[PDB]
Amino acid sequence: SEITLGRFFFERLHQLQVDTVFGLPGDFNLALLDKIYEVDGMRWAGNANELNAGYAADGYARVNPNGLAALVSTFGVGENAIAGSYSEHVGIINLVGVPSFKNISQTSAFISDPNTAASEIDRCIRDAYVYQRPVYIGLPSNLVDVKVPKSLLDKKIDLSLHPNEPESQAEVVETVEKFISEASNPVILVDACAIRHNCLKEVAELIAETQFPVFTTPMGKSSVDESNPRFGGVYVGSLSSPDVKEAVESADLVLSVGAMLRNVVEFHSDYTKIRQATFPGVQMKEALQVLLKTVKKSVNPKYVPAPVPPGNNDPVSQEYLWRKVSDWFQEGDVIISETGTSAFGIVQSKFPKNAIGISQVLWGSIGYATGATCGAAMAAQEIDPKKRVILFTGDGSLQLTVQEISTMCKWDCYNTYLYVLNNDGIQPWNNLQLLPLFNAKKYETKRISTVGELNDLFTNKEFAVPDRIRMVEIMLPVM
Amino acid sequence: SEITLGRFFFERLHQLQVDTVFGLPGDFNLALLDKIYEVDGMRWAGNANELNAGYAADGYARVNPNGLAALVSTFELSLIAGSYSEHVGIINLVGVPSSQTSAFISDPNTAASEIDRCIRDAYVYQRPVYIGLPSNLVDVKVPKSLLDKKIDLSLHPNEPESQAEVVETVEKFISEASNPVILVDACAIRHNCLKEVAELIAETQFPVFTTPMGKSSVDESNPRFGGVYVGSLSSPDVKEAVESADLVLSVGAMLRNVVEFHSDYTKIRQATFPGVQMKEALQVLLKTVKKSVNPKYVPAPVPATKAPGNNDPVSQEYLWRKVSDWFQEGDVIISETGTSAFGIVQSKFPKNAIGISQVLWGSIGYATGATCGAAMAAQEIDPKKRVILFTGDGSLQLTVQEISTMCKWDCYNTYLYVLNNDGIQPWNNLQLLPLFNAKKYETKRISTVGELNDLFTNKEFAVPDRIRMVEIMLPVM
Repeated sequence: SEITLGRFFFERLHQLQVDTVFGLPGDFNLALLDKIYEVDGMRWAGNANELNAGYAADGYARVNPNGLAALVSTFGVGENAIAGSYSEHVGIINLVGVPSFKNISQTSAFISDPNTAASEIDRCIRDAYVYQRPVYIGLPSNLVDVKVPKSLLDKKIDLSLHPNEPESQAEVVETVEKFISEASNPVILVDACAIRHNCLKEVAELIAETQFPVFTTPMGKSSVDESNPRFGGVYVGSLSSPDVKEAVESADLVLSVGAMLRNVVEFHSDYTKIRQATFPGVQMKEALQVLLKTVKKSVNPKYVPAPVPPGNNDPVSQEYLWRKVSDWFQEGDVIISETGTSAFGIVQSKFPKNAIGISQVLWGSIGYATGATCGAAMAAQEIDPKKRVILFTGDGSLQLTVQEISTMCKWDCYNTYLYVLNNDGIQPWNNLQLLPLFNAKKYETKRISTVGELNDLFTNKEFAVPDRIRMVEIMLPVM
Repeated sequence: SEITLGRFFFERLHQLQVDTVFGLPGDFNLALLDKIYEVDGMRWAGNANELNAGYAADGYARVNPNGLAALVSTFELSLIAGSYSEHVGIINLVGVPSSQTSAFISDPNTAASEIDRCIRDAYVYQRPVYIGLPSNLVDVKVPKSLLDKKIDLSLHPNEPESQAEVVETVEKFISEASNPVILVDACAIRHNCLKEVAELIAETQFPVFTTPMGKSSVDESNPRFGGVYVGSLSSPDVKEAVESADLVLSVGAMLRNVVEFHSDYTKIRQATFPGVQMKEALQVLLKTVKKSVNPKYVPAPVPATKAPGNNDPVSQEYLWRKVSDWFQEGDVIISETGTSAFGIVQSKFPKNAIGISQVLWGSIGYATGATCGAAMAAQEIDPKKRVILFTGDGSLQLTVQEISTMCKWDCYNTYLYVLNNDGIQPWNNLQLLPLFNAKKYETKRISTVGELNDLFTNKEFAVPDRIRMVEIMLPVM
């Protein structure tokens, strides 16, 4: 009828669907790791080191329904994976084991008093979920085995947003709708925070009710079904295609949604911005819901919905890969991209419906995508066995966090595709040797030099089934 | 001629024989990494991540003549805690936007002097040293003539009184002592007190033992050497000889009548004499230590030194005893926390052997990381100098990328003995060297005594002409 404090933690993670814990086993948390095997459904990923585990945790959080992941660390050795998690808003629950970086984590919690310990853990899990940012939880070894009532688990953690103050909300939905009426050629622009703070149906509803052109950032790619006839591509300012650059920069009204950072309405998590006016406390989620109720009637200044944008033996070019990759993708696919050729190549690729984008371009922490893939893989397993997890990475980037491919093998992650873009770089490795070396129970490797080989692979129906873990090495020119 | 501040740093490292820089390239130090290729002889190791680079740097420092290694970081998280507690002089240069001693280089007048002071403190106190260098200052010109004035690395003399009081008191206990013993830990190796220890064994004829950490501090052929103390886990005969003693002369203990000689201080019973540095303390002790020895003292005998089916599987017992036959002078013997760290204890080390066994801090993956640094240091010192690693198959995985580093820099001096015991995810460990593309290599699995006995007697295998990995199969026990 009373449970250990250590167990309470893992039982809370289970309630919020976080059924994989990342980290490297270490002294002062070993007692805590025993608790995992008391909770039915939990598993210990067992990563090579902590840096890798943080990447893994991040990836896992981007695929978790609640946007949450659990990472265990230890004093000293145990602690950048969290520095780049914070700046890209991902709710990693950090539990540091301490004996018996307040900048790059939302709320610190030091569990000294076993009376308020449960409450302190709950406050941190809530803050992780709501604000979608990392959260440190200090737990001394002596306290991991302190009994607390099992009834504490029945009082489920409140994860509700504090309602927007009606006045500021009313003033924003009023003003925004005025600009919409004035707007000749409005556009919608969706960035990552739209994905993060769960505003994708809202964005879908907004595209329908306005019939405005919609574009995403690289970081906000997969926020919008790219088969939507209102989708007009990926804006990257100067580096955008001339036709996409035109459509966005021609607009007199931009409805920016979740912009991380003319008539510009920027919807943010904590606040809303209209031109140079800032309305602090106006959270986008509710703002957008209240907007959709009446947005239809605002958009009728006689607006006309605006229109929106190699030889089989020849070596596979960047251009040809990213266009033809579109044909192979399917609904629900986790598309992961590494900083480098992959991160900007994948931009031009067309994504399927309910696609999940994971491309650390903003923080650009080399090795992340391979690390992250391990987390996304394990999260997909727990969600939907048919859900495929595809990685595009340079051969170099792979090396830094290579051991997390062993983790994928250990947990029979038969949903993951490991596309390794080789371009002569570093120390060259026989990358196709990794899966058999790491002892994947079921696997397939394939080198691809020419267009013909690539076209076969994607049209191959048996290859498209996640029945085994695969690594496809794609040879590219030194350029 | 005026040179960049960034270059001055690497030129100073070169003077002190630190001809390899560890770290992962990052923004705010990229400008600094260009300077390395201006200095003739320097190379950028290029490690997989920073944690690994620190392990590498540590290993490198244990093989460097001056006990020094250079590590570059950027504004560094997962790092040096286990370097500090085991006294190793890692020079930490953190690249910042525009550990014993911290130095932030703000003023380009005292910058050179500040760098010199840090390099000196690393060397003298044998501990990590952070050096803040803002990006804007890495390209600040200074005279090349500054390099002609070599850094003073001379020790501050011990304050005579504390020194005199210690050598007095210690010698009183020695006179009273019935069965004294000597115990040598790592800091003896670190602060250059091995001839001192040799001199002390001669002049006293006392039994001498080392810690695991302090193994290779004493020539194990010395007839006064009585093995490796590990408290409760020591062999009963070694446990007896040390714990029976009424006086213990502990030398470099990192941490009855106990004299502990430490780097910054000396301890006699519960009395602490701060400022009494062991190096000079021991020199002053040796001058008069002979006459202090109890006249009644009979040199006490040294315990243990105790003692095979070719088809039978290789047992722990048999490996560590017969490994002794294969070892040679100058060999770097590295051991991982686990089966290796405590197994290697029983092994007999050759003359001028270098022991590297992080048992104290026990940071899993270290030994494989460290091996990469020791390897590169041995290359620069003596091409005949062999670097041997014993690690569990699991430990290897954590810092595996540093074997690719060994391959990249053609570390043909390193032997990678991988003790397999059925484990974690089992790997085909022998596949690593060919996957990492070692230009010259040899792999060998060893299941039975016969295969092992062949390997050690094999004359061509014993030459460091290629990088090797020997997988040794063991029972779960």
